[PDB]
Amino acid sequence: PPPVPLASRAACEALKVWPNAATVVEVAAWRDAAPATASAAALPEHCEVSGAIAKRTGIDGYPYEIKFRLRMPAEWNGRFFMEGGSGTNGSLSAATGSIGGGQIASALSRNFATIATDGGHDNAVNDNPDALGTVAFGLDPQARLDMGYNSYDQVTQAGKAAVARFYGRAADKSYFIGCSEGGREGMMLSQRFPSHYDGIVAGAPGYQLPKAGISGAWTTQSLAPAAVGLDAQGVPLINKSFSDADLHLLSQAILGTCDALDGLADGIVDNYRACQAAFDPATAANPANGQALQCVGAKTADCLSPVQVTAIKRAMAGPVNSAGTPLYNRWAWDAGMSGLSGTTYNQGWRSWWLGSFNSSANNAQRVSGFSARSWLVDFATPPEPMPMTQVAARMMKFDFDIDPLKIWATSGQFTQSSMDWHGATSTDLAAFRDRGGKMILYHGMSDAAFSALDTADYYERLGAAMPGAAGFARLFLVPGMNHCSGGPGTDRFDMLTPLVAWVERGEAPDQISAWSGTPGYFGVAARTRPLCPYPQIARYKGSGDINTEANFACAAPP
Ligand SMILES: [Ca+2]
Repeated sequence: PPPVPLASRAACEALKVWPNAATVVEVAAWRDAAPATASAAALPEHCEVSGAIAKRTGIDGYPYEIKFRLRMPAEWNGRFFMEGGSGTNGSLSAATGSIGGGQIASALSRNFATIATDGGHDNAVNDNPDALGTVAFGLDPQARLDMGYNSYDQVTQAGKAAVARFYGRAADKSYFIGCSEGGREGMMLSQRFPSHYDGIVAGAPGYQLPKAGISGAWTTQSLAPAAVGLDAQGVPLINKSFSDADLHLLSQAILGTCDALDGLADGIVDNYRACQAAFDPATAANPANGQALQCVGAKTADCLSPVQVTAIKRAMAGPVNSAGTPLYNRWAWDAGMSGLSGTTYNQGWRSWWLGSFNSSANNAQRVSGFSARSWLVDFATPPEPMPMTQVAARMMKFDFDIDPLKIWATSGQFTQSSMDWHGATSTDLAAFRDRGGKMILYHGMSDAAFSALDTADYYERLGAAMPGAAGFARLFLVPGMNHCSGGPGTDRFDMLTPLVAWVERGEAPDQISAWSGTPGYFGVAARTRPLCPYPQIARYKGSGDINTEANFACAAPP
């Protein structure tokens, strides 16, 4: 170690004995304290380190490396923090330690040491026009492994080595927070690298991500009979299957059936299990006029066509093969499929399977967007690159007896299947639990990227494999919330404070305070509610402002 003062500009610049011999530091710079902005809390004086691990050339001829950026405050609380990724990764964030939940404060603003990665590929460099753009890292077997698990492992090791050198000691505790692809990363770490992090938050976790494109092919083919018009490739316009007003009508019928099943009519379906048992859009009534939601004759603004009802029922049921065997899971009916704030309709559910209505092209993530592209090049083995203009047609032609098997296959130099390197389905968390690890899962009920019911099923399997699982892992479902944020629900919350309390003081979260980022969905200026540990739900105490968390408690469903 250099004979310089610890936690100083001198110790920072001297960083330019890494666990990986192929670690290259490109930046080691002292940063003055930065003021708060409209979108970020103030950042303390810190050392910023950025670089890359394992620079190489892939079998596709493209360059690959695992980029990292690390920030270590001069005034340090002894804690290490890694933020998770999003989408197909490929970008390197500011690495101030995002905590999600719509929060403005970063972990660095709370004096954590913070680190981020791009996952082993770079969207500016690994952009191959013959392999569907920024998903093209899937052409290289090692880049897939880096994306699945190896990049986060290498970056955790490098960050902890820099921390030990810069501060003269290891972190007292290590924390990981991620949502979406970052939630998958958190679950992966608990299963594959249980000693890396003491506390993990995994929001809307894509722990079976290679199956998402199977669902996407299914919802695309399910909605196609309800489409009106064709795109430039002659493929039905899935975005035209439901107008925004049509989706709002569906959400209002769900509320009519399900809102009060928790005891309180408030625009929120807290009793999601009772809703799934009760709601059927083919039999549900339109609560406003008592007429059936499904049109008895021609289409009006107050009913849904039988073709629409058949289509959305089939999409929500989930994909099956020719024998009727489920290939993913089903989806929960919930009011956050729509939502109206002023004159603005909620787009956060429909953008995934349908796309924007006001378009002459398909733009749903699951039809022609990045999710369909990622399945073809990243999760199917061998990869299936093709023109971008053929993706929607490929989803339309998807064969549920043949194509779903490709996420379990190996081929040539692809020696692991995508479920092998990307899936995180293990319930063997004994090592994580026994060393004191704590995990908070959360998931929005109206998430159209990954099914909240599928996360619930993992949590049930976890409890069955390990009695007393609530002592170290708890799941917080969020009614009305879309993917990681948004929707008619209480989608904003501070996950880091209860995580630290659980890890360091043994205080399990019996509830987590949340508030709505768009309270106009309920016609109010603010709404706060408790998030409740599965299988509990929020229960109104019977009197007082229904928009105040103090008038609610967590309880078993009625
Ligand atoms: Ca309710």
